[PDB]
Amino acid sequence: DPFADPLDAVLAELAINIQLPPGLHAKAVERYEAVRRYIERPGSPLEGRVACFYPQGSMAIDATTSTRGTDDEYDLDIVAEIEGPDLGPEALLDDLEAALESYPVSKVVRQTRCITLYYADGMHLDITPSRRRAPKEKEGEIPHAPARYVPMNSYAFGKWYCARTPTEERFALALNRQLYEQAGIAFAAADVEDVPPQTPLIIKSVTTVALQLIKRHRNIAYATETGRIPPSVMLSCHAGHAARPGMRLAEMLIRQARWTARAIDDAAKRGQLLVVPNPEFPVERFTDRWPESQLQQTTYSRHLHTLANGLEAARTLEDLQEWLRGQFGDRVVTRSVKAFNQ
Ligand SMILES: Nc1nc2c(ncn2[C@@H]2O[C@H](COP(=O)(O)OP(=O)(O)OP(=O)(O)O)[C@@H](O)[C@H]2O)c(=O)[nH]1
Ligand SMILES: [Mg+2]
Repeated sequence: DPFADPLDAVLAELAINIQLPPGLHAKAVERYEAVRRYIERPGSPLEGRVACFYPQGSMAIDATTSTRGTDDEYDLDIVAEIEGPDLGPEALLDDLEAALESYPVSKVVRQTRCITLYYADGMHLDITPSRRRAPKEKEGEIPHAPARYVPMNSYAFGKWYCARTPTEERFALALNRQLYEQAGIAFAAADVEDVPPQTPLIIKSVTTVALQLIKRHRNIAYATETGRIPPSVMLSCHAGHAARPGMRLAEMLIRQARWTARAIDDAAKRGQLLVVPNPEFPVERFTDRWPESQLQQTTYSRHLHTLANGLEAARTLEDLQEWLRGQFGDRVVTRSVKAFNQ
């Protein structure tokens, strides 16, 4: 039972408290499908020009957390694959921004590579337009606007990650029952095969839960950083590489922290920067924007060693709760320790 051991159990409670809550989780797909419907409407510049709409990033791998700087807002990443004449990356973003004009949300913000839709309830959407470039699903490019195209295959990365993280029945059933119970909902499933469709699995894998805690640790250590932060797709890639069936949560969290820290250390030893290719599309590097310098990567490695070393000292819990507050956030740790008390 993932709640039997005290350290594994408090980490599980922490992970439950950073998930996309069930009520919002149940709205996410319809939300982005409504965006697609809007940009496909008559008069839109992108009328007839949308090939497909798909989640990328955390939503593609059931890894969504509260967004950096907050405990109660969430960002979802959606790709709009666009067809027709290619007149450059800036014009592609221009078309997407124009198609999203007057969309009834709190605010629409044009970013360097995407258009952001901020929603009143705190679950936001980043819409990245893409151009398909090759037959493989879904090998192509995204705009950066000098303006340039950037190769990517986030679709195949998501599928690759999911293949490495098959649902772990005992773990998933236990953590989902608690996630839903905290939200006032009866999650009633004896087996992962016949979960009631009204209460689907949100949590599926110890590997992903550890990855969510890695991202939370990152979000706390860089909560107010306005510069570049360690990228989640690099962390998600390493989590996929580190995936091991049947591992306990603390053990896996230590393993993933040391995976990234040691990879950084080995590059730094050579005066080189961390390099992490897309397993499904090796010309794409998940390290193309980060790290920019030795200081950046070695700073993050030091944070990761501190996390791994403290969790390992705990395996070998009132002093631990204070240390956890510094690593994962005061309020979320307080809420989790309360649940573990009962
Ligand atoms: N190659 C590359 N892709 C990126 C980079 N940043 C974002 N992406 C792509 O955009 C997707 C969404 O980015 P993120 O929001 O940072 O990833 P995430 O897994 O959703 O992480 P969280 O939002 O922190 O939960 C990623 O899965 C990547 O496909 C980057 O620096 N390099
Ligand atoms: Mg994201």
